[PDB]
Amino acid sequence: QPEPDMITIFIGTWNMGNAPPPKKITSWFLSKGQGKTRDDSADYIPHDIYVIGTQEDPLSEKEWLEILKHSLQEITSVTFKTVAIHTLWNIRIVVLAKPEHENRISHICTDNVKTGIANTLGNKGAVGVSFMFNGTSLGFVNSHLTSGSEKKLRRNQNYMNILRFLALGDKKLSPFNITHRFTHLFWFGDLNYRVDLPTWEAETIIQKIKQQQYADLLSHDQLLTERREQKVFLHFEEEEITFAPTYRFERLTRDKYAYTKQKATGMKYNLPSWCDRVLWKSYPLVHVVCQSYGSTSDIMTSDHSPVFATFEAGVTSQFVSKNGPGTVDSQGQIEFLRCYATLKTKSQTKFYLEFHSSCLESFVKSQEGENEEGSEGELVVKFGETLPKLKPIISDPEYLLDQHILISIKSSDSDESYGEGCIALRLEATETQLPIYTPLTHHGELTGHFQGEIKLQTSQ
Ligand SMILES: *C(=N)c1nnc(-c2ccccc2)o1
Repeated sequence: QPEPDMITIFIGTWNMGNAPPPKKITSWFLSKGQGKTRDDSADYIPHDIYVIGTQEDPLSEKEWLEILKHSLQEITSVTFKTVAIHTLWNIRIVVLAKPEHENRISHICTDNVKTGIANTLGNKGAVGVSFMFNGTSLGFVNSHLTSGSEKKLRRNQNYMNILRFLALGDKKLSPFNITHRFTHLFWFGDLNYRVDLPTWEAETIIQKIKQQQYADLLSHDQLLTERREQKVFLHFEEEEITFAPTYRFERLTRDKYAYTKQKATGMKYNLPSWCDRVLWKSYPLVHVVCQSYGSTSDIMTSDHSPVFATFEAGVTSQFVSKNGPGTVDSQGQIEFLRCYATLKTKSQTKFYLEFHSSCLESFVKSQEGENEEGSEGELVVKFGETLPKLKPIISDPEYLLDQHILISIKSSDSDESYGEGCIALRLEATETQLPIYTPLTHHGELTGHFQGEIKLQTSQ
């Protein structure tokens, strides 16, 4: 029975509003309702992996697992295996997988981050799960960020704390945060960004929603506008939104948005907003295609509607040759020519590189580059033709062209990373000098660039 080249992943995010769910929630897992919905002809076809993020979840892990496994069994006639479950307060992530995948999944990790200090510490944060699926690393984050239309900067701060401190994936990747540790990273939840229009426009907003005219609302969505200004979620993707705002509904119908200020809201307005979101980030030139992104119309116990997203995601096998794992394959090599890092730092220490990859026995440290000043004031770290020749464990091009090299540029003085990025080996040619490029980030913020040329030798 062959190993897969592609799987499908369901992502769900639902703020349950501290109320039990209704008897039937199958529409969520079927990607039915509003937006980009799944074809009816696919209803019996199980996804390979289901990742379910809840916020304001009143249920025990046991009670929710029961409901989820029953719902999928009813849809698919498959009994799904629990990969992981992790709860922080009322923020929960469940990962279920087809039973045929139980021996494909390893290195399962869970973690949580609590956001804010004292007053703002005690209900907002994130939970996460990671694991390996054969040769592919998968990460999943469910975050409940700060609420309130006036708090987009706090939401962005919450994102940066979660990014920095959530401990998932391979601990040997020490310079790298969750935004570089996974082939595919999915980040979802009640991100709590709002439609930033005047509160006196509430009824106008509601009439735009009733007409399914979202353009003038999305142009004021704080997550889209903060992403456009590179304030948050740098280098993540989101599918176009074609569903109505998922918040804030009167419970037990979807006919009414409840937006007016009340004692229960802290005398805040809740203009209709896309609070509930799914974003992703995959390594360069890995297949990932959003197949659905929408909200359910028939699950009405919460003041939020559930959001679904589905993906086709490229995966790779657990490659074994006669040589690696356990030794190098003399036929393989990775060379770097005419490379330099451009950094935004005002500091003047020496820098070196670290190359990290699953295709290497362990990470490689370069010698120091040569600092020059750039035209427009910046630091240019020149590596020229000085970078090491990397020795992959396997030389087979069917393995090696599917790999990636993570790069960290580190201060010689402090050994701290000033920038992280990733280079795909999915090249147009082997034995040929080709341009390479990655942006460099630190704490998820742009710090510079790395560019130069690569030359890849495979056994072909
Ligand atoms: C999760 N807690 C965890 N720790 N280490 C790893 C891991 C090791 C090797 C490859 C992938 C992940 O995951």
